Amino acid sequence: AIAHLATEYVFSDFLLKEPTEPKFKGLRLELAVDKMVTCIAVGLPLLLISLAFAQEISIGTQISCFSPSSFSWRQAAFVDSYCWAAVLPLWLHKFFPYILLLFAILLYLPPLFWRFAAAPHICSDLKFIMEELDKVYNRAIKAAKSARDLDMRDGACSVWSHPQFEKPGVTENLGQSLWEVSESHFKYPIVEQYLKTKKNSNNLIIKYISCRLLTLIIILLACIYLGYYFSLSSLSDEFVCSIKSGILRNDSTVPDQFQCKLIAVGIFQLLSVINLVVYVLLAPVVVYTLFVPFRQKTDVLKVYEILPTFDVLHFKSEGYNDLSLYNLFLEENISEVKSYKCLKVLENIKSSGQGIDPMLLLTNLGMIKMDVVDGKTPMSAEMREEQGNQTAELQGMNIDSETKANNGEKNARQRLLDSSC
Amino acid sequence: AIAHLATEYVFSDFLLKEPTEPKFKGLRLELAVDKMVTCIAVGLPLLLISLAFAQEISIGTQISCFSPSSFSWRQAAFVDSYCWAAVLPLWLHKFFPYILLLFAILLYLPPLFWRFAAAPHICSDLKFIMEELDKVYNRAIKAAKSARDLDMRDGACSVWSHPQFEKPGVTENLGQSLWEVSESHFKYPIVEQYLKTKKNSNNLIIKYISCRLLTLIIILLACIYLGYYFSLSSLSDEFVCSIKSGILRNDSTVPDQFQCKLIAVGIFQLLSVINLVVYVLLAPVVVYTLFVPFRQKTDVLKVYEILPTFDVLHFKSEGYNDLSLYNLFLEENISEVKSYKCLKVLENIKSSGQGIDPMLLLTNLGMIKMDVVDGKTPMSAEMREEQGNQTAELQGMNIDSETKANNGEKNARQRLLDSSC
Amino acid sequence: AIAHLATEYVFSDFLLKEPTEPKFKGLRLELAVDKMVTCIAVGLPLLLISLAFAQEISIGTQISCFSPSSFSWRQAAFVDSYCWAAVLPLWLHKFFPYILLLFAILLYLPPLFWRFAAAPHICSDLKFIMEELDKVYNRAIKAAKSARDLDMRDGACSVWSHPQFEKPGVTENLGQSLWEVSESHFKYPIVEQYLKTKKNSNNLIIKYISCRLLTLIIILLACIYLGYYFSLSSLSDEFVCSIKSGILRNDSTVPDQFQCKLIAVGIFQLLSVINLVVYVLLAPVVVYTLFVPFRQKTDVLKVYEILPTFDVLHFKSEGYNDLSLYNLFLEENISEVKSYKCLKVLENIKSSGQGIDPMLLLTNLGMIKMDVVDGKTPMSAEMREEQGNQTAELQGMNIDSETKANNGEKNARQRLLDSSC
Amino acid sequence: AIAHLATEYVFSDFLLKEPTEPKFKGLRLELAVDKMVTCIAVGLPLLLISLAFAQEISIGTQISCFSPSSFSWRQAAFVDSYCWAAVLPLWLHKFFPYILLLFAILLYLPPLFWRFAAAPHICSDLKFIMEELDKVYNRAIKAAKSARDLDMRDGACSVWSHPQFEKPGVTENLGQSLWEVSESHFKYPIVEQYLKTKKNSNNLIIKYISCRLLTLIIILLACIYLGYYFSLSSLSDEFVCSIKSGILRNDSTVPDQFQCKLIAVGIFQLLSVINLVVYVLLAPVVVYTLFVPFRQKTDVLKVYEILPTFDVLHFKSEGYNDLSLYNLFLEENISEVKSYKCLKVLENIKSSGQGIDPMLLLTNLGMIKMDVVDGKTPMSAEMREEQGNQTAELQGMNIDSETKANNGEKNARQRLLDSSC
Repeated sequence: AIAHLATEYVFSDFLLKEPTEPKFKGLRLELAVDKMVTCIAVGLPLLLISLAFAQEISIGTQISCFSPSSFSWRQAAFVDSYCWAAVLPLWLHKFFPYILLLFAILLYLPPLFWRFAAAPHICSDLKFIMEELDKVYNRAIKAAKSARDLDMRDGACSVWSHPQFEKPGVTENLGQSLWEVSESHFKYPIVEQYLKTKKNSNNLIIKYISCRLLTLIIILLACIYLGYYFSLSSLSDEFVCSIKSGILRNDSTVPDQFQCKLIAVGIFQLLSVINLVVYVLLAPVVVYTLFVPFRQKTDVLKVYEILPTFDVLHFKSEGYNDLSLYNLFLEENISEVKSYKCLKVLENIKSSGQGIDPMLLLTNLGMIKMDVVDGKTPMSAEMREEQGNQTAELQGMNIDSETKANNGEKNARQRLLDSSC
Repeated sequence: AIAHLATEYVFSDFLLKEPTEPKFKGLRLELAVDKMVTCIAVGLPLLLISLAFAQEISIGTQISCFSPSSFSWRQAAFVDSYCWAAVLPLWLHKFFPYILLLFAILLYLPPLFWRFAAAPHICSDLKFIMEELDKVYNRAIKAAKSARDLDMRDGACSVWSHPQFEKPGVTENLGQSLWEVSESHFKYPIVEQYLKTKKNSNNLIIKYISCRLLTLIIILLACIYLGYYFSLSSLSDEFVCSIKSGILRNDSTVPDQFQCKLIAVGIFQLLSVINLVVYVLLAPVVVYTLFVPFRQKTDVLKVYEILPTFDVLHFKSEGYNDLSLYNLFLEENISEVKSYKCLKVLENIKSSGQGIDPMLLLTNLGMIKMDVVDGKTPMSAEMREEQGNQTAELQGMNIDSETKANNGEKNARQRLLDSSC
Repeated sequence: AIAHLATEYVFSDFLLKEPTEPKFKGLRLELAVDKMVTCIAVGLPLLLISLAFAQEISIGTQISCFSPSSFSWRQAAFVDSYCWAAVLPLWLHKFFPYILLLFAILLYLPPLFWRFAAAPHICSDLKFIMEELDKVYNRAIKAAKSARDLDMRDGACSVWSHPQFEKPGVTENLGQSLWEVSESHFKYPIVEQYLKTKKNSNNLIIKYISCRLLTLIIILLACIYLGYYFSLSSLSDEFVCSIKSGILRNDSTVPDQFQCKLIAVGIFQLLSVINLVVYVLLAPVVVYTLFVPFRQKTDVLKVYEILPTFDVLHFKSEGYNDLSLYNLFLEENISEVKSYKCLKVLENIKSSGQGIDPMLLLTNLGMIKMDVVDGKTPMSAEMREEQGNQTAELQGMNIDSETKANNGEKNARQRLLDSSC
Repeated sequence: AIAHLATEYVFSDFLLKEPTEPKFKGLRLELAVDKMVTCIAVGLPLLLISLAFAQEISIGTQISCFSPSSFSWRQAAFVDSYCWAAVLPLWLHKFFPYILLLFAILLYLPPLFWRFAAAPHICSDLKFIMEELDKVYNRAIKAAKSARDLDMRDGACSVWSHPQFEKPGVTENLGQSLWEVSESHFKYPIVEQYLKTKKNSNNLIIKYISCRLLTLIIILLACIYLGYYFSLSSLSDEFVCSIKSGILRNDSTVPDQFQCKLIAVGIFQLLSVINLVVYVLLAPVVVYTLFVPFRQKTDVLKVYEILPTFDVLHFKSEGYNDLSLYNLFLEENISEVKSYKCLKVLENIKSSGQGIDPMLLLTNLGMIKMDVVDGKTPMSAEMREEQGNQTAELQGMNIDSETKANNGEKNARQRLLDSSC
């Protein structure tokens, strides 16, 4: 049978889990709900019909007819073969396994079109925006670190701890008393305009909704077909058959009518119920997530809201604007970014000491001015909060490979079981 | 059966998704529409006939005949075998599965010829042009960066921020007060003549249209055959058979005529409809994209239109000129180029401040002349817009591997299901 | 059946597409036409007979005979078995599938002998000649670049742009006012004598024509056999059979003669036509390309015709001289050489300015003598045309691996489909 | 059947084509003729019998007997089974497929013994001798290059071109006026004694001839068996059978004698002819190459005959001396050595200028003494013939891997085709 072989052909497509050697390429390229819907909606029909093909062979088993005892073995076989072909439309039982394949094939194209067209475009855009996110994070603390030697009040910490300027940090260059201050006028980063660039020119969102709506209508078309077939299969499966057509029209030995019955509709009726109940439960899941302002209402960029110099999240939520789609992909792809975890702890220092009036930008100089005028001892405070927030993401920014979609193995289903007797 | 094994043999050819380790080798080598047309036009006939071969075995099932009860089991079997061979031309039903294979094989050669001949040639040409695209981008800003130390009006920014000249950028060499200006007379780049080089000598475009037109005519040849077969199968499938030829010509026990019927035309008739409706819908898609001035009317090189020094897009659109073909391949292969994303944000600064009169070439010196005469503070403005547009593409320009066309795995279809009873 | 398993065994041999990690190892080792001829001439017979073996089982299906009704089931089976063995020569129908295998096996040896013997020899020769081609290209411009500091007339460009001599190019050594001139007497390169070395000693060309002519004669031998078989199968397929030999010679119950018929010649006759029409169309393709002075009349080395110092293409075209064969391999293997693309643009500057009198050897000094006597500004013109033609091929000249002929995968055909009933 | 599964088991052994990552490991380890003989002599019997096993099943098909009509279905089946076992020796037809397997297995051991024992020993010996071949080549020119600064007559070329001594060659050390001359007394290289070391102690040649002669005698043993079987199968295949042995000896209902016939000898007779004609054609090929002084009479070391200082090929050709065997392996393994191609052009300069009196050792000083006394200009002649013959083989002399014998893939034959009906 052909039923359970596209099963493994699809099992190697939604199980990517790419072993991303580079710094960050764990790009899902589709939402989690999309994978769950596609696998269930397509795979489940293949599993059910695979059971059916295990017994719907030996066409003489599909239909049987009653014949007079005077007939021979071959004459009785002719009647069964004749009525199977020379057949309320009862031919729907004949093509029932064929139809369920057509639904599965038509339910697999919309995922394929997205993979061929909209997948490479969304891969580079997310990679570029997350590439430059850590650059802003690194420069912000480095500018604060470069401003360290300007606000010394404790001891003689203008310049000290000098066997090497950055002996734990870096073995190059040396430092001395500061004479420069950071005055910046270019406050807007690259990401600020990139958000506005994607705020118009709706060309990738249309490829998303169009693929989704094509899948939705196919589900309804399959749902009504199962209901129509279920009603038809619940009426009867027996009919009278006459083979007196041709030279046998004037035969006085062949009986006028024969009794025949299809004995495969019992299994088919059960299969239609399972598909029907699953589809009517899958439809609300698809419908509930059609709306753009669905779950994940909370903002994702609020971590960098006040970090370098500027403000973030000055925009609302809307519909057809090519936005709120990259935000969805960012949430499922923010798992591997070292800036996010580092910023995930700053907001939690809002307890006593850094409470109702937090700034969290130059907090290093907050507790180096009220101490003793005599005695520097700066080596502990001046580094324990400097390389603990920069060295983590300063490793491996050059690797770029492993973009193939799940080469994997043939470990999935293969060829059914029974081959004997 | 042989039906559903070229299915996996072709499934490993249009699913490349090469894991390109090098800087940029994600070369599709064919358009997205070509892959969709080839897979549907070739794969779908194989899927349909694979269902058919699951039951068209045991030749006694293919045809049946009515015989007198006085015949034995072997004598009745002789009649069925005789009329199956000794057969309106009714032999078209016998060779119907054979013909559909011939269409699939003939529909696979034009893709194969393009792969063997025109694939390696188009691989190097696109790689070379995109290799030199980033070189022009890097030198343009570097020349602007090298011209930084000439237009200082703020403070004493002629030379400053000197623990190291390019401590974030590069640890080599040092800088001082500028005395050289960039005077260029060789304005034409290499890409300018390469476009004109491909503007004539039409030798790769002919290999594209010739392969496409061969596929188109085969589709029409298959379309008319299905219509002719559908009309024939709708007339009748029964005939009279006589075996009295030879020593049996003067036999007084064998009846003169027998009634026979082919019982496989019912399934075959349904299969012809599915192929017919799909092909008549696939034909407009192929025809609509035959014209060279199809979709993607907008220019792709307009991003570099005024970037280094010159102007781009001084040419119109035409037909047989070996042009407008590399442009199509560039659009599907511009996904992985760091110059494109960097230039994709310059045009969006057209708001207030950089509006009706934009230049976007030396905008760094626009806002360093009206500030205070006293106080340099140049470290912020002089670097935050320099390594943010150059370091991105300065990583990994040496790797070159992974040009194999989808080694992949055997995860596709394999050997059907049923083997018992 | 054995028909459709050498199909995958050969599918892994002509689909190399080696993922050449090294600088250039994309060596085809055979012409494109050779692959197309071998795959079609060998594969197509296997595909056709694979259909035939799907039904030519159960030897009682191969032949059938008419027996008296008084015979039992076993007695009737004896007659069919007897006449199948105890058989115009009608045994050609028995061995028809066997013969077509013999043609396929004999049509596969000539490719195998070339692979074992002439493949490694041609691999190193093409690799060596293309290795030294870029060396001549690099030294030519470098000599021109080394001669830059001798012909200065503009400004004071004798020596300038000196924070580092080759800061974009190379971080080593320094330059000053030139005092040496390039006087060369050894004008002949290594490639000049290598062409003459291969101009005699015809030992690899004989291994090419001998393999080709063996394939050609086998095609004609198969072509006549199909025509002879087609005529034989069009006469009759019925004969009389007598089993009265031995102790049954004096048996009064066994009828003297029986009527038998072979019912597999109908499918075999169709298969012979398909092979015949394909072979008579493949023969002109092979014949048309037998001549050495076939397509690719234009020279390939005309790009380097005047580049370093000398002239190229001082030779005509001839036959048995071991030449004009490496030229064919060079054309299909000139795809990956950085010297070719670089030289492909020089000839197109033949427009106004560099028209009827082009030299294109030291054109850098053409436009540095008529400018202003005061003001050097040499940094733009002296480098923008120097590293743009040398750095491209100065990367990765050490890698050498991936010479295996298509390890690939088992993604091709495997084991047919039907296994039940 | 077991016939066509050692076919793929052997297809992965003679198709090595190792992807040798190291500098040179493309070691064939066996001659080309040995691979062709082994594959044809062993593979071809497996292909032929694989056709035979597609129909020699259902033992009732192997033999058939005529029985009285009064017998039942089971009684008639007993007669066929009895005479098949209770059987001119006619049992040779029963064991014919078994025997052809025994020939194939016995024809595969001699290749296996050579692989296990004599393969690793011959791998290191050829690797070592070719490792030291390039060392002699490199030192010869380097000594000539080191002697360059001693024979200057043109200009003031005693020392010149000194921004760096070997700026294109190597960035280390510097050169000046020469004061040392190359006086050598140790003229014998390591390879000179290694040739004499292998000139005696015949221990690897015996493992070669012994394996070859075992294969030769097996071919003759198979050849006579086919001729004996062909004569036997051409006499008759029918015999009388009596089952009256035991309690049936005094049975008055069982007929005394039965007529039986083997119907598989027709296919077997054809198979014997194909094996016979192939073997009698393969025997002269093996015999013609038994002689040690066969083809490849010309010397291979004549390229280095006068290169460094000494003379080569002072020895004749003989038989059992453990020599003339490494020479055969050298010819098939001289494909990948950079010294060979470099020396392949020196002998072709024998035209005018370097004709009847060639030396080709210090030809660099031939054309630097008759030029002008004033003006050095040495930079062109002193390097263009120095790094063009040394840098080629100065890359990658450390890699050592990929010695496995064709890991490959399962792309070969697998499991036959037909599984239904």
